This record gives sequence, structure tokens and C-alpha cells, in this order.
Amino acid sequence: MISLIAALAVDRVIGMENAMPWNLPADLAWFKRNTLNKPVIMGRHTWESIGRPLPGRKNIILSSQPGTDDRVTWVKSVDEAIAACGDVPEIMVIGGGRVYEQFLPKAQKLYLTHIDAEVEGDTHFPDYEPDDWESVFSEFHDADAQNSHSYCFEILERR
Ligand SMILES: NC(=O)c1ccc[n+]([C@@H]2O[C@H](COP(=O)([O-])OP(=O)(O)OC[C@H]3O[C@@H](n4cnc5c(N)ncnc54)[C@H](OP(=O)(O)O)[C@@H]3O)[C@@H](O)[C@H]2O)c1
Ligand SMILES: N=C(N)NC(=N)NCCc1ccccc1
Ligand code: NA
Repeated sequence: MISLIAALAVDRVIGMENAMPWNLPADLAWFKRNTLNKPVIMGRHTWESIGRPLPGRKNIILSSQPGTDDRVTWVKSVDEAIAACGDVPEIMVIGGGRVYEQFLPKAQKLYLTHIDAEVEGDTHFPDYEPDDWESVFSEFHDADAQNSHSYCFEILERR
């Protein structure tokens, strides 16, 4: 199955720069636990944002242009990206907006973090209708000494 995992601030704004509001320790821990030892598909700009391969995961980068880092696996289409994952239980799509838009219709699961912070951004998680998805896990969390904003985790399964 294909899953999307994303962290959404207000208005569905997304980002993966190492700065607030995208570096909440609780969300980094959630991302690690739900992606470890699974292939991760990302777009070229998300690859540039992360700045290095994610350890313990097969890293698959979407780009229309030849790859620029042989440590990871580069593909030129959605179908190629999926094929590069092989026969595995779960493929994790980790961004960004353009990539989420294409894989959302192919996804069986959504792993969403909602962050109670306003941030300016040009990129958003795609709109989806809660109607087509069943919430199978949900937990709200307050801000604390490690996490400067409140946030919530949910896992949604396609009905
Ligand atoms: N300055 C600009 O013109 C510009 C444009 C877009 C994004 N950005 C920056 O990137 C941020 C995030 O954009 P984003 O989240 O949409 O990026 P993203 O999804 O992480 O990466 C998108 C890139 O992935 C590749 N890609 C996506 N779908 C593909 C497909 N079907 N086949 C082949 N390659 C595919 C393309 O790379 P290639 O470009 O290598 O083909 C595309 O430009 C923006 O907020 C902005 O900071 C800048
Ligand atoms: N943005 C996501 N794909 N999911 C998510 N919940 N948080 C991302 C956390 C993150 C991991 C690695 C590098 C930078 C940021
Ligand atoms: Na799991």
C-alpha cells in the first residue's frame, strides 16, 4: 500500500526546513516511527530541503532531470517511483506538495500531523474530504517544554 505522511500548519501549509514550526520533536519522533525501514518517496525540492539521505530507509527522489547524488535512487515518473520500491508492505510518500497531489489518489493511508501555528508558505497539502477516510488513530497533544506549539496526530484509512 501507498501512504502519505505530512505535517500541516494552519491552512494546510507544509514544509521540511529545520526550523519552526517544522521541527517539533514530537513530530520528528512520529515521522521516524512511521517511516523507519520503509521506502520513502520525495520530490526533488524536498530532497534539497532535507539536505541528506534519511537513514534506514530506501530514499527515492522524483526529478525530471538526472540525479545528482548516487546515495539515493532517482526516478522520472510516479510509476517509476512506485516500481523502485519493489514488493514491500508500505511505501511512504513524504512530500512535497506536488508529489502529495499526485499520490493522494493512490494512497490507502494518511498520517497527518496538525500543528497549531501560523506560517507563511507557498505550498500546501492537498484538500481531501474527511468523508472518504476513516479515522483509525487520533491524539491531541498540548505544548510542553519540548514542543512549543500544540499539535495532533491522526491516521486516516481510505474507505
Ligand atoms: N523557485 C521555483 O520555481 C520553485 C518551483 C517549485 C518549488 N519550489 C520550492 O519548492 C518548495 C516545495 O515545492 P513542492 O513541495 O511542490 O516540491 P516537491 O514536491 O518536494 O518537489 C517537486 C519536484 O519533484 C519532481 N517531480 C514531481 N513530480 C514528478 C513527476 N511526476 N515526475 C518527475 N519529477 C517529478 C520535480 O523535480 P524537477 O524540478 O527536478 O523536475 C518537481 O519540481 C516551494 O515551497 C519552493 O520553496 C520552487
Ligand atoms: N513532513 C512530513 N513528511 N512528515 C512529517 N510529519 N514531519 C516531517 C519531519 C521531518 C523529518 C525529516 C526531515 C525534516 C522534517
Ligand atoms: Na504501522
